[PDB]
Amino acid sequence: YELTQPPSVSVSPGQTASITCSGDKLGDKYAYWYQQKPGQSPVLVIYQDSKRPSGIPERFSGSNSGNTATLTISGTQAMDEADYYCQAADSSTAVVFGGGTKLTVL
Amino acid sequence: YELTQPPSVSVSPGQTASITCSGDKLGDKYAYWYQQKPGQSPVLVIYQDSKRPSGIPERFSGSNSGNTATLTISGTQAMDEADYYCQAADSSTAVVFGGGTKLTVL
Repeated sequence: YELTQPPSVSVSPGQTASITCSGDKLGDKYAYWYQQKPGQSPVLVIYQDSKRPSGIPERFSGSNSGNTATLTISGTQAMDEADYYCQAADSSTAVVFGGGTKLTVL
Repeated sequence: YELTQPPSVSVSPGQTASITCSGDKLGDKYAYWYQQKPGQSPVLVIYQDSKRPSGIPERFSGSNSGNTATLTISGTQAMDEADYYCQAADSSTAVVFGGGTKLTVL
């Protein structure tokens, strides 16, 4: 992992969860965020810093400034529990990866 | 209580720590960050989202977007161990406050 993420984030149902991702000059790369439930297909939730793919709710938002990219999830529910991974792209590349954050909804 | 921060963040010396601060439409306000060691004066480390007072190490940076403001400390030192509190100002309405994050180095 060349990108740093908190190992874990915990929130109560309905609270907003935020997950950070840091690296040197991360802001000059596009951040991508994946929701990964063990044994299931990864889901891209945010791309190019702040863009939501079709089918991803306005609940999910992202930004990338300076050395830190942040994914925010409002109105967290149980089905948001997963590992979240950031990656930074630019090309001519290559993708650098974060270590993952376990999100628990208590 | 108005803004939400993680209860704690733990890092090893030299590692990057980030602390989040969330609230509805927080991104439309100015975020301010205070470092507070018990029994000492609070120290303003970041103001107006990303601005750094003189005397504050360049290791400290911040940003604010959507519903989340983020304080980042690169190359964390034992001296940085403290409680960190976010606040948000409308420069027209009353400040709203976060509940504080304990940063432990080690």
